[PDB]
This record gives sequence, structure tokens and C-alpha cells, in this order.
Amino acid sequence: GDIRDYNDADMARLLEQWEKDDDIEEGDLLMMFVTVSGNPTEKETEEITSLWQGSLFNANYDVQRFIVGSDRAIFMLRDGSYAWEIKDFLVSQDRCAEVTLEGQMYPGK
Repeated sequence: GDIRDYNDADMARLLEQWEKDDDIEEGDLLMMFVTVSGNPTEKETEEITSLWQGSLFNANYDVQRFIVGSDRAIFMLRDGSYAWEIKDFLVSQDRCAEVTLEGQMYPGK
């Protein structure tokens, strides 16, 4: 055990907002968790996510990214067309990033 506390609690609270916004859009009251470092050293996630920003937001993708807990960087996709494309980019890396979807995953049933 270590850091998972922010994962469970803080991701729940963070995504709950996105849920409620999507609900507000529903008119009544894909996203990815990427384990990159697995190490609390924010510096790693800083460098790497910096690259990811300069890459993804350069080709203009309907996505947003939050860097909390160097274990996992979170990426919310409003468009899932390039989902496996961004994922591919993350796994295409030297150290390779570990990608998992929010809630449920279509692969790995």
C-alpha cells in the first residue's frame, strides 16, 4: 500500500465531477489512468507529461490532462477515435506507460 489512497479517493472525486458535467449535459442531476512512473517523484511525470502535452495538444486533440500523483497521469478524452492512437504512443515509449480505462475496459474482459 502507498499512493493508492489518492487513486481511489481523489480520482473518484475528480471523475465524479466529469460524471456530473456529462449528467448536466444529459439535462438532469473514454478516460484513461496512465501508470507512468509508479514513483512519487513528480519530476518524472513532469518531464514525460510535458512531452505528451507538446505531442497531443500539438496535433489538436479534444483531450484534457491532469498531473496528480506521479504514479498515474490522468487523461480525459472527449473523442475516442484516437484512443488507441494516444495509447499506442504511450506504450511506444522507451520505459513504456501502462494505460487503463476509467470504470470498465473493453479489452481484457
